[PDB]
Amino acid sequence: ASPFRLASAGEISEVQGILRTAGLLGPEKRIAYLGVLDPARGAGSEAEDRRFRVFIHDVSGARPQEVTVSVTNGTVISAVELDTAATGELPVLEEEFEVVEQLLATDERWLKALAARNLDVSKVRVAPLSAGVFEYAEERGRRILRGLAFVQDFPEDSAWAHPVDGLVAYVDVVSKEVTRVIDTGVFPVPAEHGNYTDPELTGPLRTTQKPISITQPEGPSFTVTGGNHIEWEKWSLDVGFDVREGVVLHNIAFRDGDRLRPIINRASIAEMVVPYGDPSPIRSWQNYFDTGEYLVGQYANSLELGCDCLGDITYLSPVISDAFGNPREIRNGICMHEEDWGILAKHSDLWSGINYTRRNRRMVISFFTTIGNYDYGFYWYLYLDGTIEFEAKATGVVFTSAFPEGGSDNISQLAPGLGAPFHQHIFSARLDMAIDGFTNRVEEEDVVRQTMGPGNERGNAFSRKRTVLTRESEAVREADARTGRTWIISNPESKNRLNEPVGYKLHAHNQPTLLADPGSSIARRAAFATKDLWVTRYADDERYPTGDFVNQHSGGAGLPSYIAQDRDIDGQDIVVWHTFGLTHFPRVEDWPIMPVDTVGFKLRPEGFFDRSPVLDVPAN
Amino acid sequence: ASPFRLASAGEISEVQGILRTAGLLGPEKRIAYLGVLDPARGAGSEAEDRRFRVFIHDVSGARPQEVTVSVTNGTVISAVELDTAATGELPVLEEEFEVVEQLLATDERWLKALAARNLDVSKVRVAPLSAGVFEYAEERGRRILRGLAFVQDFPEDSAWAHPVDGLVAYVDVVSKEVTRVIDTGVFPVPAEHGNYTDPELTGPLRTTQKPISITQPEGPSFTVTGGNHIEWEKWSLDVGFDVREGVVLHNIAFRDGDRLRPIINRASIAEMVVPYGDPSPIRSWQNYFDTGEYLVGQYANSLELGCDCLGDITYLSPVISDAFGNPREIRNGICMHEEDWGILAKHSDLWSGINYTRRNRRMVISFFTTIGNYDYGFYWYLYLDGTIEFEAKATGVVFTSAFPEGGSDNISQLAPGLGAPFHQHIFSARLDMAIDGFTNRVEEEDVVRQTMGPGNERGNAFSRKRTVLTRESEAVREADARTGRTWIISNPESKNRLNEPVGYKLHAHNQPTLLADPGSSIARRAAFATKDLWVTRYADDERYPTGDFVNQHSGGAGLPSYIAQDRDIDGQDIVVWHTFGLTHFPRVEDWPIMPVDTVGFKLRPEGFFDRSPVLDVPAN
Ligand SMILES: [Cu+2]
Ligand SMILES: [Cu+2]
Ligand code: NA
Ligand code: NA
Repeated sequence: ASPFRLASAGEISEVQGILRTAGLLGPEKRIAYLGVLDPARGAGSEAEDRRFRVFIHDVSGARPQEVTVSVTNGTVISAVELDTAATGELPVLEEEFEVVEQLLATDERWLKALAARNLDVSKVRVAPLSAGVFEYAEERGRRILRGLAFVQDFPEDSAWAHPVDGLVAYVDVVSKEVTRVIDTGVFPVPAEHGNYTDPELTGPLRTTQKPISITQPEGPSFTVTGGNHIEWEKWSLDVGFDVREGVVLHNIAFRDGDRLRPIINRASIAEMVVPYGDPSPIRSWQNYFDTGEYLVGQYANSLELGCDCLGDITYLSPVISDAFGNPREIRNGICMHEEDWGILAKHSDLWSGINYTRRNRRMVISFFTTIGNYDYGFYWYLYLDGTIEFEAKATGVVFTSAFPEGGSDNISQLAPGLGAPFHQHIFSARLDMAIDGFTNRVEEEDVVRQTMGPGNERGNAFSRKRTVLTRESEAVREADARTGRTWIISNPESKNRLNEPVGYKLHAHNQPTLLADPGSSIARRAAFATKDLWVTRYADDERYPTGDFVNQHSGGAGLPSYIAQDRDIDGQDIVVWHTFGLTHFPRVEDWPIMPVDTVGFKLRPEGFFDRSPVLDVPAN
Repeated sequence: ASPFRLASAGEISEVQGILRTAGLLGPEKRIAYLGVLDPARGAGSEAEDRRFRVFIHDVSGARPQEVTVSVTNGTVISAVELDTAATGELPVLEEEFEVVEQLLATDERWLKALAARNLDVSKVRVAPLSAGVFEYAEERGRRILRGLAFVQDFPEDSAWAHPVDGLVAYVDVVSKEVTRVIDTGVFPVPAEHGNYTDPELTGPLRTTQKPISITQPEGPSFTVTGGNHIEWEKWSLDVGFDVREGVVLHNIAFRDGDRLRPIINRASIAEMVVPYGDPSPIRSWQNYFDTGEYLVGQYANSLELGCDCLGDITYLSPVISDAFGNPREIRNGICMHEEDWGILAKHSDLWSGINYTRRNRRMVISFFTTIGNYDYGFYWYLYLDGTIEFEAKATGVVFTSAFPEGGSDNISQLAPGLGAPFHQHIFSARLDMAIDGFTNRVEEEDVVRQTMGPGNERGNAFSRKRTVLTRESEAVREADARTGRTWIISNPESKNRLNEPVGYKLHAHNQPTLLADPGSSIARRAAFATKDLWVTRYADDERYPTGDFVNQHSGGAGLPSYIAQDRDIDGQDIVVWHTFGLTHFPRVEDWPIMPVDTVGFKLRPEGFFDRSPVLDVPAN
């Protein structure tokens, strides 16, 4: 009965039927995106209306459409034709990936390039990559993918070990034309293999690891009701899944006594961008918007018990649409479990004689996705003490190139002749805040150093300052690790027992933001990534920091256009957008398969509670 | 047979006997510090010589002595009388703690202050705190403790909830004289209790937590030999314990094929300072050097199975000396165990069809200490992939004060009338490096942004720069989170298969350093804490960043005096000193007992290995 329940196979089949009868899903149509819409603000009228948003592509060249459908009422609510030269192309379709390699295999220019390198075309894999917006006027309004080539010596070979540098092609995947083939010169194809399951490379496997058994004899401490509503250790929330964003957390609240207190209305990773820092023309266009261009949810892995998720695991299997509107289940796509997390609080008091120790635990909600050579884990954590944390885990195989004779300022050497271009992995977390309700404000908190003198005669004092962000035009903020800068989201109308506004403090990792020149195409398309924190006034249609249609979109849709409205954010319904990322200079240890590296952020209560919220945790 | 074995009870009893026969341990003597000396450099002569360093205090006022003893040969090697006005006082003795409260209970000025506040002297606990060096000329060369008062309403009451503000006393603990009693005015004593085991405060305990059982059916994967030598998943090390520093890690090495490769010769937390930022004269002198003044190892907790350390735990019980030279065992003072640590590496490859997942684990070595109201956990982690990490866990009860009418810029309100002064907790890690041997160097690595233009036509390139620190005078470095600054420790004479120097990269958390005015007493005494990174040339006697005798020492002994020698550090035997800390603005949630907060650092391999070192990990 909950409006936040996961989409069912029956709902998706009904959407397909509604579209087909409306004449909107003929044989030339493909669904590029399908997802449920969240309820509107103030939906307390109980009038449930399950609506779905659909992007419909046309493989014959006709204009795509954006369609909203009510499964409740069985009707098309709206259907708008899109001018993609203006508002952006639709996300990349899975079926367009294979088109690139197939089209190149019959192109005379491509074959000539492969012949010069003595490469069998049957052995050449082509990575189909998003195109961006650069200098090529003929690409305006067309669906372009760019392709980079890798050699697979045999069917089980890791092609990433054998990049074919000096060669790139551009493909129109609708007209099925190879627009350009660029060959800047022959590089030797690196010859060493990168097969991390080959005994020749691994050596004999270790026999020294003894098992660790994690069990829950009485089952887990959380409950799952209505398919996706979670209650755990005073936390209450709904776990959503969207094919673009992946796992989305709704209605995060904490049961404090007999009050259910809201904290975050919606939490998601609303964009992620991977920009490459190699100036070679073979790769200087390379930027992945994994969320906005590829849709990370549709490539979620099925997670294996004992291997991907260890312990007493409760799975969700979200349902998505395929390109034809058929429901497709991602079996075991979401892992949920609780984990011991060490000491929570401890004190041995000499005067009282009381020795006290309590243990911490966290609830984990996670999924994993694979996009080409990259694999990303998305982890949300809830802790006993009210802390909320997000962690991204990056692994997979690094994207490779030739390593040039004479070295490079922009590429690392991984093996003889084998390089890995510098790049970043940057995320945007969209946090639709609801600290004790919707009237919230953000303050920036800096440490304040004080000079020795009157009132500070020994020169030991220090303090802090808080600045309220009152309008969107002043709510674009940068990190300052040296001054311990954090941001507090508070409710000025809800006070704790000391008559202070209740709040939560955002702790960032203070990693570098986007490094590209501010005048670059990627800086314009990923403007969100140039600053650590943005605050907007909530609006229904301001969902993504990059806009609705990211693929081949020139710039002018997302956060910079939202904040130009300069809306009041002082005690209002607000959304915090936090940018955070990894800057990756690949090391030898990242090859041939990369150990996990992590980045994230956390929110901790700041006078939200009247005292420690974990005094009622038992002694274990 | 190992020279790095833990001190035995028999060794300590022999030291006691050697001292007594030498006439150095009469009834007026107390041992303030006793510890084993590490072997000298180049001890490959196998000529073992177990030597102990002892600080001997005299309760009659005679000069203390520093004594070195050989238990091997049964002789006093040297014994020097100390001029404490020059070189500093000895660490605080446990038996001097109780002296403060007892002496104040009979002082007419103290009693008058308590009478004005209607406090029963039998209910007043006095926190005995280190004195520092300030304006009081009569303190030069005397052992002073300062006392702050708290009311205990009944024997099991938490006195921290009832600070007696406006009152401080100074005590000479040798002459047994109260030198000064300062009363700046009556503050109400906060009345609410802070008893976190009282059902009135906790409410009914939760019944919702289901057990998590962590077991190892075949036992742990590590082995312990020679009492303290650890082998685990290619790591090899020796776990030492010193009464001042606590757990010390020796001879950290990694078995790469058939080579045992050194990484760190000695790792320890060599100082920690807790400076308070309240300018009130009642507390503006307050700075704890927990390591150097109090000796954190002697207050190590006995750690309880299932509560402090969960899983298949292997304990060490280090032996220390009491004040009279008797051996004292700290039962179950060190926990060692391995922990699952999630996904290590994962890739699902479309082209090869191979799906690959491996799990990570870490080895944990930890101890907990309690100093008054504060409890600190020290955790060392070794990971499969070669990462080394340290984490400090801070909990216990926050130090309190009155909350002034009209508020404070330097104190947080925790409960009606109850305050908590701002403060920091800053650590110094001393890392005697040995990356593939002792010829090491440090480079500072910054991200480099590049401007759009020729050779970077699309404005996407970025790079990095490395600066070698060649002499001590240029090796005092600051963090720069915005430029992604890290430090690489490399061996210029040991190269990987790509002919690059092998190395390890230090990743700091980039938290604020010491906030006090540079002209303050604490900035002079804790100069190490004003900068993030120092590199020195190794020397036997340069053990602590604050010098050997920190208590009441004016300044002029530690890192600033070492680096003035301006020694060559480019490809030499070097020591890295990393400062890192928490800046604590107490929150309501920290009361009445504080949930753990953490800070730390880590080192990751940087071309140390020829490829990923975890390819031989099995599928689980
Ligand atoms: Cu990367
Ligand atoms: Cu603190
Ligand atoms: Na909001
Ligand atoms: Na060294």
